[PDB]
Amino acid sequence: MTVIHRMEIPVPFAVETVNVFLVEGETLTLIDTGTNTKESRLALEKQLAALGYKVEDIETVVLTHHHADHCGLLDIFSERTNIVGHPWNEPWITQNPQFIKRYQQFFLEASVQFGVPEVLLPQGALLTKTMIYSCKRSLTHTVREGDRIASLPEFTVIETPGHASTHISLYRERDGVLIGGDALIGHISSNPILEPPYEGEIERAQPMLQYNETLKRLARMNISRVLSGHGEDVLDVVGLVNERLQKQEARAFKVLNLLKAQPMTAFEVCVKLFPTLYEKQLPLTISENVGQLDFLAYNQQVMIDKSSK
Ligand SMILES: [Mg+2]
Ligand SMILES: [Mg+2]
Ligand SMILES: [Mg+2]
Ligand SMILES: [Mg+2]
Ligand SMILES: [Mg+2]
Ligand SMILES: [Mg+2]
Ligand SMILES: [Mg+2]
Ligand SMILES: [Mg+2]
Ligand SMILES: [Mg+2]
Ligand SMILES: [Mg+2]
Ligand SMILES: [Mg+2]
Ligand SMILES: [Mg+2]
Ligand SMILES: [Mg+2]
Ligand SMILES: [Mg+2]
Ligand SMILES: [Mg+2]
Ligand SMILES: [Mg+2]
Ligand SMILES: [Mg+2]
Ligand SMILES: [Mg+2]
Ligand SMILES: [Mg+2]
Ligand SMILES: [Mg+2]
Ligand SMILES: [Mg+2]
Ligand SMILES: [Mg+2]
Ligand SMILES: [Mg+2]
Ligand SMILES: [Mg+2]
Ligand SMILES: [Mg+2]
Ligand SMILES: [Mg+2]
Ligand SMILES: [Mg+2]
Ligand SMILES: [Mg+2]
Ligand SMILES: [Mg+2]
Ligand SMILES: [Mg+2]
Ligand SMILES: [Mg+2]
Ligand SMILES: [Mg+2]
Ligand SMILES: [Mg+2]
Ligand SMILES: [Mg+2]
Ligand SMILES: [Mg+2]
Ligand SMILES: [Mg+2]
Ligand SMILES: [Mg+2]
Ligand SMILES: [Mg+2]
Ligand SMILES: [Mg+2]
Ligand SMILES: [Mg+2]
Ligand SMILES: [Mg+2]
Ligand SMILES: [Mg+2]
Ligand SMILES: [Mg+2]
Ligand SMILES: [Mg+2]
Ligand SMILES: [Mg+2]
Ligand SMILES: [Mg+2]
Ligand SMILES: [Mg+2]
Ligand SMILES: [Mg+2]
Ligand SMILES: [Mg+2]
Ligand SMILES: [Mg+2]
Ligand SMILES: [Mg+2]
Ligand SMILES: [Mg+2]
Ligand SMILES: [Mg+2]
Ligand SMILES: [Mg+2]
Ligand SMILES: [Mg+2]
Ligand SMILES: [Mg+2]
Ligand SMILES: [Mg+2]
Ligand SMILES: [Mg+2]
Ligand SMILES: [Zn+2]
Ligand SMILES: [Zn+2]
Repeated sequence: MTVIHRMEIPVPFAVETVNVFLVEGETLTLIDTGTNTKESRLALEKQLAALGYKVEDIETVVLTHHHADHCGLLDIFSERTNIVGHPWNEPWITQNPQFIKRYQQFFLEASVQFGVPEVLLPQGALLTKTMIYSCKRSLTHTVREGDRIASLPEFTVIETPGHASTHISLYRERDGVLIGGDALIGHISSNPILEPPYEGEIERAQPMLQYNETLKRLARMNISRVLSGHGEDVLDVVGLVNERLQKQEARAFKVLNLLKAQPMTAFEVCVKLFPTLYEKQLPLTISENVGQLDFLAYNQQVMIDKSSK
């Protein structure tokens, strides 16, 4: 029945490549796409051609999540193509004007709240500004926990939030294969990527706790092999999860101990945690602080505008 192929698509991010998966079944399904770049598109087209296919032959595209490396080429697919993912992808992937306005307001406010020096901010650009690597295309179909995608009958949709709010993985009960997305990556942690609140969202799960719960769920599943969004397959999910949970705990303690010595802004903690990477890249830190603020381990001296932890 199905033949699954991994295609490695170049992306202009530190991870260098994204894994996309072509499933040759009764119809042709692609899982994830690559960024909205000429380079990504050319690579996808070339690798499809070597398999004897053109973009127009793909009848279903499934998104594991809304990050640009996974959805960015959505516009290229034929008008007949089913586009399937978590429902919350929709505002991101359509670049809904109201969503974009909210996104821009959130990040401006966040920059101030976290005390990011203006010189480091995307500002103009960065060899790259923002949102520019994403698509402008709607879903045709939404999926949630336990759902089946018509073109992938042996798989079940599992909600795997944490890395992103829109994150899903595809589980094949027959042989325990998971098309994981970015929920569990072998070589690097895939910790929560900060997002704006959705319109109407009063609250979301504590993101780090959600990520950890997703990890624990995966560890309890009977998974033989994770086909990951980046890097090599994961064959020992239990082992990897245990390691990641241990590392997360250590980092949380490191943050807690940093703050005991000197109360700090998020940016200041970031510079302590990532003394080399903070100029080249910008993550996390807030995830750890927010995790500790939940769990009532750390207080925020709100007042100034630049929050003090
Ligand atoms: Mg059959
Ligand atoms: Mg192949
Ligand atoms: Mg291949
Ligand atoms: Mg390959
Ligand atoms: Mg390849
Ligand atoms: Mg054929
Ligand atoms: Mg055929
Ligand atoms: Mg045939
Ligand atoms: Mg090839
Ligand atoms: Mg190939
Ligand atoms: Mg090639
Ligand atoms: Mg083509
Ligand atoms: Mg082609
Ligand atoms: Mg074509
Ligand atoms: Mg395009
Ligand atoms: Mg469909
Ligand atoms: Mg999705
Ligand atoms: Mg919507
Ligand atoms: Mg929308
Ligand atoms: Mg978009
Ligand atoms: Mg708005
Ligand atoms: Mg702060
Ligand atoms: Mg600061
Ligand atoms: Mg921006
Ligand atoms: Mg982008
Ligand atoms: Mg465009
Ligand atoms: Mg348009
Ligand atoms: Mg559309
Ligand atoms: Mg639907
Ligand atoms: Mg269903
Ligand atoms: Mg399915
Ligand atoms: Mg379907
Ligand atoms: Mg179908
Ligand atoms: Mg995210
Ligand atoms: Mg989430
Ligand atoms: Mg299944
Ligand atoms: Mg099963
Ligand atoms: Mg996860
Ligand atoms: Mg990971
Ligand atoms: Mg991996
Ligand atoms: Mg991890
Ligand atoms: Mg982040
Ligand atoms: Mg975001
Ligand atoms: Mg995001
Ligand atoms: Mg929304
Ligand atoms: Mg929280
Ligand atoms: Mg759990
Ligand atoms: Mg498992
Ligand atoms: Mg389960
Ligand atoms: Mg790897
Ligand atoms: Mg491998
Ligand atoms: Mg492994
Ligand atoms: Mg301690
Ligand atoms: Mg500092
Ligand atoms: Mg560093
Ligand atoms: Mg975060
Ligand atoms: Mg609480
Ligand atoms: Mg607040
Ligand atoms: Zn991602
Ligand atoms: Zn990714």
